[PDB]
Amino acid sequence: RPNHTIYINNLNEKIKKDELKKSLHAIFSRFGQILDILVSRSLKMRGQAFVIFKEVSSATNALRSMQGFPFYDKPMRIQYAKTDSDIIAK
RNA sequence: AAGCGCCAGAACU
RNA sequence: GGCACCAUUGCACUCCGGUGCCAGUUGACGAGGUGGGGUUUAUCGAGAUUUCGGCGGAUGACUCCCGGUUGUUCAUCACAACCGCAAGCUUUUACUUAAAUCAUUAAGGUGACUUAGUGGACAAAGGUGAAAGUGUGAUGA
Ligand SMILES: N[C@@H]1[C@@H](O)[C@H](O)[C@@H](COP(=O)(O)O)O[C@@H]1O
Ligand SMILES: [Mg+2]
Ligand SMILES: [Mg+2]
Ligand SMILES: [Mg+2]
Ligand SMILES: [Mg+2]
Repeated sequence: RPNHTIYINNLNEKIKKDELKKSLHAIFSRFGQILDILVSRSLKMRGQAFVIFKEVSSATNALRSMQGFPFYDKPMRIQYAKTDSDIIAK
């Protein structure tokens, strides 16, 4: 079911936190207001990102339009996030 | 304006 | 913090795989101190994760040398203890802005941390200027 946060994986894990953040912002801010982008390079979480849209409608067009889009040489996979970001529940 | 300077170990990022 | 490799396709919201290599960062808080040669593990305390470990300095210490003080004028020689522009020993007296830690709040840095301000303390050694005692003989004016 649709969500404010879209889950992105298959991201190039050689890209550092700061850069991948901004690049993601560069690519995804046309869909709507991005509240935060969450990114970590740990064993569990590397190659993955959470983009938190203010409006779900924006998240939907994001997932739809950028699905499989080559980014740092790898086509990204995008999913509606399992749970809400706590910052969206708050 | 000399318990002062440096930084190869160590620890920390 | 960064890079290569190995491994990882992983659904999170206080960071969080391993190895190697590079980078960065921490690494002494003040007080005190220099005649020359030598030797050597270079004085005082405050603090308390490294103020540890390594390297390099260094005014210390001991000893030798040289030049001087005191041992009641004043030379000369030894003797006893000192001094390096000070100067026997006992033995009281004030002076010699401690600084950091600690607390606190700004700036910078991705970060480890860094710089600076603010607040209040608390030393020891050595030294310096007073004060009371108790330290030579030989020869010559
Ligand atoms: N004042 C100190 C000395 O007392 C100390 O001996 C010397 C070497 O210190 P360390 O051996 O700890 O490096 O440094 C300073 O000069
Ligand atoms: Mg210092
Ligand atoms: Mg000093
Ligand atoms: Mg040391
Ligand atoms: Mg040393």
